[PDB]
Amino acid sequence: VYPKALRDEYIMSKTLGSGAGEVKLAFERKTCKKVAIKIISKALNVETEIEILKKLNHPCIIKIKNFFDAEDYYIVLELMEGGELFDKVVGNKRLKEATCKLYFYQMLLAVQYLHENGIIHRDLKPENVLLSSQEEDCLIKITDFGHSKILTSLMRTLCGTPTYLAPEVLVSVGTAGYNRAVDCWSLGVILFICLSGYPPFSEHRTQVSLKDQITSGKYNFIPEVWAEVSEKALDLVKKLLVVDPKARFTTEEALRHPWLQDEDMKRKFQDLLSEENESTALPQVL
Amino acid sequence: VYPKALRDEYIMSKTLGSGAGEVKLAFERKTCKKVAIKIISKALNVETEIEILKKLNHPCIIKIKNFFDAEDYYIVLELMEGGELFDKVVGNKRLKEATCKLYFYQMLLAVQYLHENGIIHRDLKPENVLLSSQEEDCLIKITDFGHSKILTSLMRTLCGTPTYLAPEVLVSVGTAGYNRAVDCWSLGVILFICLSGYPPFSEHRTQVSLKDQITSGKYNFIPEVWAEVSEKALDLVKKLLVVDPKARFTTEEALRHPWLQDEDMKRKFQDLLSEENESTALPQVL
Ligand SMILES: COc1cc2nc(-c3cc(F)ccc3O)nc(N[C@@H]3CNC[C@H]3C(C)(C)O)c2cc1OC
Ligand SMILES: COc1cc2nc(-c3cc(F)ccc3O)nc(N[C@@H]3CNC[C@H]3C(C)(C)O)c2cc1OC
Ligand SMILES: [Mg+2]
Ligand SMILES: [Mg+2]
Repeated sequence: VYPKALRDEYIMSKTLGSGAGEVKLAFERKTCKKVAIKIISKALNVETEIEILKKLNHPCIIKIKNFFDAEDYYIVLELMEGGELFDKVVGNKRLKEATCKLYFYQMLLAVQYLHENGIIHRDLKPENVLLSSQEEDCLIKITDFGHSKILTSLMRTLCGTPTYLAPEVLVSVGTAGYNRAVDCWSLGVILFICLSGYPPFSEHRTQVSLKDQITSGKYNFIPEVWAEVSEKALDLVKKLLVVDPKARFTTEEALRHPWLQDEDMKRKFQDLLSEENESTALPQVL
Repeated sequence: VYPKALRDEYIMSKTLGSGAGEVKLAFERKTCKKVAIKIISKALNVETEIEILKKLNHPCIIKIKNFFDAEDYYIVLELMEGGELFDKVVGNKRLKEATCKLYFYQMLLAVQYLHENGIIHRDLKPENVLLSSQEEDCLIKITDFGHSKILTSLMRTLCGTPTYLAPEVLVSVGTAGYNRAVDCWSLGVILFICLSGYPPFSEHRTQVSLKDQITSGKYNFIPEVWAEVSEKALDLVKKLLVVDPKARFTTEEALRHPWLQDEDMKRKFQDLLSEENESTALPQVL
C-alpha cells in the first residue's frame, strides 16, 4: 500500500512510466488538479536531489511540490502531460528543425541556469527532457537530478607550498573547473539526435568501438539525412561535440550561435511562457 | 574560557604548539594522566576527521580519546611527548640512516593501513608525524586527518551505455583509482628529507620553478650529502618520487624493498610495541 501521509493528500492513479524509479499520475485532493509522483524505492542521491530541486527556480526546470520519506521515496511534482522527448525521436522519428530549435533553446537556458547556480546535471538525455503538453510547440523541462553534482579541495591545496605535493595534482590544475562541459557534450548528442533521428555514436553497422567513436569524436555522418538539415544547425552540433572540454562550446557560446539568433522562435517561447503563467499571475502595481 | 564540559574532565595546561589548530597539554582528572587536546577554532572537516579517527586502530596512527563541540572544537588525544618529526630535520639536521629506517617503516605500515581501509591522508609531512617519546628510538604516529578523503560515481557511470557520455570521462578511466599514490609521493619527499636533511624540491639557489621541479620530477641531488647515505635507501626514494602515479611504488612495494628487509630494525619496532603495550595488557587464556 501507499503511505498514509501520501494517501491523505493525494489520490494515486495510473503509472505513467517505469522504471530503473517509477512515475504515477496523481490528484491533489485540495485542488483536484493533476500532479506527477515519482516513486524511488529504498538515499543520499535523494536528499541531494530534493535540496537541489527545492532551491531551483526556472521555467525549463522541473519543480517539486511535495516529498514523502517512507518505505520508499515519494516525490510530488508538476505533471508534464507531454511525456518524454525520447518518444518524439525514437525509431528515426525526427522533429522539424524549427521544433528542434525551440526545444534546444529551452534546454540551453535550463542548463545555463544550472551552471550559473553551480550545478552539473550529468545525465542529460531525451528521457530526462519532458514536454509540458501534447502540442508540438510547448514548454520543455529538464528532470532527474539524481546524478547531479554541486560545483574545492584543489583550491585549498594550492594555497600552500607544494613541497610535499604530488605531480599529478599540479597537472590537474590545467583542466580543473571544466566538469560542467560534460553537460554541453550531452546537449550536443541530444541535438544531433533531434535533428537527424539517429545517434551520433553507436554500435550499429560499424566495427569501431563505442568508446573509440566517442574519444576520437568521429560521429556517424550520413549526408542524405543531414542534407535536409540547415548548415547553421549542423555547425552548432559540431561545436558541442568537441573532444577537448576546454575548447567545447559552453551554453553561452551556444546561445550566441547564429542558429539561435531567431526572433520567431524566441517569440514563440515567450508566448508559451506568459501562456503557462496566466493562471497564477497575481495583480501588480502599474 | 574553556567549555564547562571540558573543564569538568580535564585540567588544561601549556600550549605545545600553534597553529593554523592549536595543541595543549592537559591532564585527565579521573586518571591524572597527561593527554593532548587539539583546539580547532570554529566543521565538516572535523566530523569527517572525528569519524575517521574513531574507526581507525593501528599502533602508528594517533588515537582519539574524547571530543567536545563548543564555541570551538576540542579533540582529546593520546599525548605524543616526543613532538614533531619536523624538529628532528629542521636546519639540515639529519637522522642516522637507521633511525630513518625505523621511522619510515612505521609510516609505511600506517599509510598501508589507511589505504587498506579506503582512506587517503593527503597531507603527509614531517609536522604530521609525531614521536612518542624523546628517545631517538621510539614509536611514531601519523596525525592530522583534516584533509583526508574516503575512497564511485565513475563506476556507476560505466554501468550504462555511453551514448551521451563525454570523452573526458572515458579518458579518466585509465587513471581512476590511483588517488592514494599522492600519499606515496609525500612519503618519498619525507624520506628524502629525513635521509639528507634538505628538501628534494625548493626555490633555494635555482631558477627552475617549484612547480616545474615537481612535475618533471627532477629532484635536487647533492652527491656530497648523499654519499654518506646507502644506495638501497636512495633507490627507494627514487621509486617513490616517480612522476607517473601508476608506475609509482605503492606502500606494499616499498615494504618489500631491500632497504626495509632489515630484521634488526624490525625487532626494535616489535620491542617498542610490546613495551608501549605492557601497561594495558590484560591477562589471557594460555
Ligand atoms: C504523459 O506520459 C508520460 C509522462 C511522464 N512524466 C514524468 C514526470 C517526471 C518528473 F520528474 C516530473 C513531472 C513528470 O510528468 N516522467 C516520465 N518518465 C521518466 C522521466 N525520466 C525517465 C523516465 C522514468 C524511467 C523515470 O520513468 C513520464 C513518461 C510518460 O510516458 C512514457
Ligand atoms: C612535545 O612537544 C610538542 C608536542 C605536540 N603534540 C601534538 C599532538 C597532536 C595530536 F593530534 C595527538 C597527540 C599529540 O601529542 N601535536 C603537536 N603539533 C602539531 C602537529 N601537526 C602540526 C602541529 C600544529 C600546527 C597543529 O601545532 C606538538 C608540537 C610540540 O612542539 C612543537
Ligand atoms: Mg526528478
Ligand atoms: Mg589530529
